[PDB]
Amino acid sequence: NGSAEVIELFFSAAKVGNIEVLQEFLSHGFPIDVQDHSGYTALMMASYYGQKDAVKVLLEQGANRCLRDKRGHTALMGAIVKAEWGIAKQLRQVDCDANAAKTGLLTAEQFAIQFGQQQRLKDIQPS
Repeated sequence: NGSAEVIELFFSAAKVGNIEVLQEFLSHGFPIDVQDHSGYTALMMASYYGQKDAVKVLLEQGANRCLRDKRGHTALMGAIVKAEWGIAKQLRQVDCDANAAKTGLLTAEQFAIQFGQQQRLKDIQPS
């Protein structure tokens, strides 16, 4: 259990692309999938702000890209809604809605429909 305040230290470094602080936090065992008050994860933050290189390292260090904030949103969805389609392509290589039918959980195609970006998400969907 980490307090509300280092979470934002962690999340600030991701928001700014401070990749060196990210790995520093992790290398001393800071939980990479930690979620603040709003259910946000560091990876969500980095995708929102378009910081590619913090997405690459965050995933390489094992960030679970299928966690959901308290509105049911994923890092993939944040990329969609900020038009960050390079990060979107990376995050969509792992399908967070494979078991949707069972879970009933909000899917990234449905979210894309709500915003008109459905064709693009399709285009970056894996083969």
